[PDB]
Amino acid sequence: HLPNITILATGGTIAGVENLVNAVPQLKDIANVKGEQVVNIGSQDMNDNVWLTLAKKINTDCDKTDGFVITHGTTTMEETAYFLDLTVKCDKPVVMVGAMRPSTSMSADGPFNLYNAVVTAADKASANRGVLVVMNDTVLDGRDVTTTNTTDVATFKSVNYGPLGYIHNGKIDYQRTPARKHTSDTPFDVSKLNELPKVGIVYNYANASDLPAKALVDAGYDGIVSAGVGNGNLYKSVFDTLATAAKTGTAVVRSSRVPTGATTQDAEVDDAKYGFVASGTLNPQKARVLLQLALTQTKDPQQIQQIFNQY
Amino acid sequence: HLPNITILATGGTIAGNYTVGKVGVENLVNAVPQLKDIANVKGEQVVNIGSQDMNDNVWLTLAKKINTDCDKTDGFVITHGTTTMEETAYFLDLTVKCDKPVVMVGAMRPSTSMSADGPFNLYNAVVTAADKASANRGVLVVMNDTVLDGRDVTTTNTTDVATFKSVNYGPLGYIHNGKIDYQRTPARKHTSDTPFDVSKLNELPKVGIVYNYANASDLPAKALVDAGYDGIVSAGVGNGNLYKSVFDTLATAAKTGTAVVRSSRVPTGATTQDAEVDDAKYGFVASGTLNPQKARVLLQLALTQTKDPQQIQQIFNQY
Amino acid sequence: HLPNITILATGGTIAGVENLVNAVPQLKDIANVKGEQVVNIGSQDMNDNVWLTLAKKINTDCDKTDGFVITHGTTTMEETAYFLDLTVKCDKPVVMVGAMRPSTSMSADGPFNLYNAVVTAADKASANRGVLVVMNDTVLDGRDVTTTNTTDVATFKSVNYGPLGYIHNGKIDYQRTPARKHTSDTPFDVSKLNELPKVGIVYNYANASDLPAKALVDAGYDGIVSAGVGNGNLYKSVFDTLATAAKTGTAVVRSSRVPTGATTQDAEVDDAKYGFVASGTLNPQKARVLLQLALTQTKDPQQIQQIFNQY
Amino acid sequence: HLPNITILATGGTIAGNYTVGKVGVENLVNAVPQLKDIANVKGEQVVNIGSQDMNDNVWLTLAKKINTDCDKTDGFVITHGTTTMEETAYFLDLTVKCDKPVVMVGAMRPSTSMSADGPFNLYNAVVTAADKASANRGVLVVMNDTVLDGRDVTTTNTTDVATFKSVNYGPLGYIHNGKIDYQRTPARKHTSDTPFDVSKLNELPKVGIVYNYANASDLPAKALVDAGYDGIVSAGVGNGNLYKSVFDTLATAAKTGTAVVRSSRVPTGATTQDAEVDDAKYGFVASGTLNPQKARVLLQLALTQTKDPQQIQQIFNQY
Repeated sequence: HLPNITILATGGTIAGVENLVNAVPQLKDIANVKGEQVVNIGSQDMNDNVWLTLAKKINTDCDKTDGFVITHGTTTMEETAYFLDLTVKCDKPVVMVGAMRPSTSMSADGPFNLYNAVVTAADKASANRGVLVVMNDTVLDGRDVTTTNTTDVATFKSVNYGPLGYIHNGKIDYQRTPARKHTSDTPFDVSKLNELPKVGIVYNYANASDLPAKALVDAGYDGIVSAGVGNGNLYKSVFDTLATAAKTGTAVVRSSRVPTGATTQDAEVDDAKYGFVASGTLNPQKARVLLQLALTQTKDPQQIQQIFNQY
Repeated sequence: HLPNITILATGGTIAGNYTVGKVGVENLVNAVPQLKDIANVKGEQVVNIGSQDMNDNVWLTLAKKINTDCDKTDGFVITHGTTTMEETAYFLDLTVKCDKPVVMVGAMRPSTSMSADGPFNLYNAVVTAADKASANRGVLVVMNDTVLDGRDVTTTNTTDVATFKSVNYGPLGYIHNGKIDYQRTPARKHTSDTPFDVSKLNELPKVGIVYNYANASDLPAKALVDAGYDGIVSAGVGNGNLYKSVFDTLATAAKTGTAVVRSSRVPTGATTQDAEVDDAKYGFVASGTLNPQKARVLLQLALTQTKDPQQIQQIFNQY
Repeated sequence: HLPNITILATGGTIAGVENLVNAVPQLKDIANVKGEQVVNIGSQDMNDNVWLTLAKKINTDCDKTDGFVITHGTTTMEETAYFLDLTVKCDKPVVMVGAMRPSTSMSADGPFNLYNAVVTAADKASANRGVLVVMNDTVLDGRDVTTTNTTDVATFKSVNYGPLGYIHNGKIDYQRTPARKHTSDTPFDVSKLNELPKVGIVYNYANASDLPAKALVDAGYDGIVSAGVGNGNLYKSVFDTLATAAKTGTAVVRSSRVPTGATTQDAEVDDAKYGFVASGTLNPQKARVLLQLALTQTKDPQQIQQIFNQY
Repeated sequence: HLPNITILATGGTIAGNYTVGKVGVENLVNAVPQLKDIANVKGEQVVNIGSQDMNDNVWLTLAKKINTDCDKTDGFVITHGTTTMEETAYFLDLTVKCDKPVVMVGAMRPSTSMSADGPFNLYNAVVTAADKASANRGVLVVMNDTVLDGRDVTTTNTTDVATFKSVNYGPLGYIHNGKIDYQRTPARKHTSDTPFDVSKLNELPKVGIVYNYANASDLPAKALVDAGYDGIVSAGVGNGNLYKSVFDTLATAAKTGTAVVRSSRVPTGATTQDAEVDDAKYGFVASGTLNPQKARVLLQLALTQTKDPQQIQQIFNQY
């Protein structure tokens, strides 16, 4: 008997969604595959609406299948994978997958990527590891996974703590598992939410303008993430505006433009004095995901920093 | 006789039996006696700010200083914080007309901490500035025993002493026992080969940076447009793509004469011309391998020469 | 009250062994530190004798202390760390540490490395993770840890599955733990052994000579590890000699000269037909360590391959 | 008109509506029709062996072939297995006298497998060989959309399609939409700049490779010495250090005229001269950034010109 695997498509086909078993016939060797098109967007236009639709669809469909494969554009797959990692309560494998080359282009990466994603979704050993991304023969956790290169087929890496397992000949040797709390160990429950808190991201650099930061504060954003320089440091005029945000009802999280390493609490900036949160290893777009969800439960920066310290 | 090397300091000491004085750079030199073995060192404290508050006016003061003092010394080392070094290095790479080595240096640990990186990093920067073979390679960054070109160099890790790398095209050479095996030189045009001359400039064109992500707000890109910014750099997703509403604001801006450069939040690889975005229809410029903060430096300088998007693209193709 | 930490020195001082608390006085803030010089060799001369002396000394001294820090030259620290990972039955932190710069050289890395190693040995959270290496603000597992660069202070990486935790301001955020069985979950017991099986390593390349391989076979080695090309492939004349070794009493393990990735069982070479074992992610010098210990229990290649599949 | 490019095949097809013939390289070309868009392609099957059984005689046949046929074509692509490509590429880098592009290519997946890398890799190798800007950069490796110099290129991962990298000095350029932005060229002397001429050679000097590790046996290094090998490369620990008993055998050998090169099992960085080992006392040569298999290629060729350890070191300093 082979596992039942639901492929949820968010966009264009990566090898329509009901044809994938004929476009990649090897799938019939490993699974009984059923396809649903949940939405159809370019990944560069991903949004909160699509996030909620997916977490609700997986949590509702958990009983109907043995595992999920989500097909998704590469540009924001790291964002969607972490949102799902925190909001999904289904304990069955959820595996995200995309393609750095078009399906019609030479040596297209989609077919094998889809095959390997199905392998991962079918593997008993894949349960209880949080939401996964499978790209380039590798199983990565939805928390640390990011894109490292604009075009490379091998772009997706877990740049801080590394991959969970490598896939060879339809087999996974898992050697690691994310200790950070995920899926049904989080208190984030989006079953009844139809919007998320307003969180924007502002960039730091030499002679940075406070205008982006002031635009979000004047819009009344619930949250702002700073893509800091070095260990989450802030250009003076940005630092001034955020200091104002934090004492007037905008949660402020210090992340980093630097691609690897933690932004560490009270090391470069007096977080306690300013009412700021340090993102740790969460890059600015991941720290947005968790800020949004922290803001569904609390606006107390000491409670948001504890959230940033276990999820 | 030993070469004459100037240290130009922009902030704190990265290193440090001697009396501490009021001048940071004078304590620095006493903190690293072995410098006497390789150079006649002279320090000047140009400014004293944290690198997280680096700005246009420090960039103008340094380029002008290096250009003015070129005949006075055999080389320059600049002590600089790590957070924005990659931006200042590229600025100086495009605007220095001196063909003597200009080497930037910093440290990821405090000078007081255990196993402070600053003292050795400074020694290796002076080694580099003293090497006749360092000349005509552009402005350089020397960190963790490695020579990095100012164009491609970036910080990869928030705390690692080894964070500085040329993430696309790799290092120029490695330093062992005070000697450099140079195997590489940047092909993009730099220093006396660029048309950018900052010698009479008081100020630089205004260029802001917007981030793209899921559900991105247009409000940062609108704020820059309403302030009438000369240029905006987009930190795009994947190969420079933009969120729909950010796209919409920047498409309108380009139409009314804002210069728009697509860069990427992705830490390696080119944002390539007309690939994910018809740059020709919109009047956008692709940044190449330049990261958002690096593309800002080139866009500011491009805008001193031209406001035409097609000439700006050819600039982003040559420098 | 502060933890009791035993520093075992194998060689020259990295900041004599009883002075380290005065050379790095910050240690008195985190631990009560006692030093023993177990042996004094250059790490390039490391050997089986020194291995057994250490595992016996730690297993015997486990009751007398809260944790161990071993000071060791960088050239073979990856070898000693895995030997100890497999042979130590003490459940208290054992942390290996060295220095890529001399203690007397400018910006010497030893002091902080020693401090951070003591931090790791003192951390409750460090128990039960196997034998650790702490280099360059990073906690790495003794299985995957290797040197990547001849001179860099940041050389030590876990190149396949990544680090366990990063150390900031005397604090570890552990986010990973090796799933491979270690310490008291292995059957390797060296308490009564005074030598180990004879295992040598032979290199593959274009026009490789069979002479190295034939020298080990004629010496009657218990084991040979091949540093294969690509996915553990063998130059014809090497392949011929090893095929002969395996059917006449020499266990043969296929590793790789390639610095990352597994040598995978029966993918490039018919392991079952030749009586060979595939090393997986174990590089040639690590696969030697585990072959030596597998050979203390069995000479059946199917039993050695199962050993290579869980340790 | 399109450039004329020769494919020289050494084994299996890396790619593959057509009739399959007995000649691998003829099936290869039919398997990648889009080649017609960029080149007039002509294939020759030079040899047919697995790359794990690469040898001196294939290296001699290829260099001689490229050198002989240089006037007949605009460029060369060599199809080669991945396991030893890095060795053949460097051999050809030192012995090709043709200054037209020579591009090596392979594939990490089977041509039959899903998402086979071979077809696109071959297209990108032909693109590279067809680019006038590829010339005078040495023998090249093109894999996963990247141009790598034959000196520094190596395989980093047993299975990854992205395994090939220039791990010390980085890539020469990246390929996007059939176009290469070259930002780098190898400074070490290659091709028509080396003194190695293989045109009359029937065979190469015998050079073996010994591994170092804890408790290393001397028996491999003794076997090579007793066979009277012209040279031995040591895969040292850290910065080329040797286990005591391996040291002992190689010290004795060097004394009786065996050439001894210290390389390292460590996958990046230089093995540096008189640093961890007094090379002057022992008559040893430091390999630099060359890995053991790369140092063997240069040592074999060094030994066609000289057996003096000091001249061999200067060769390891220049090529």
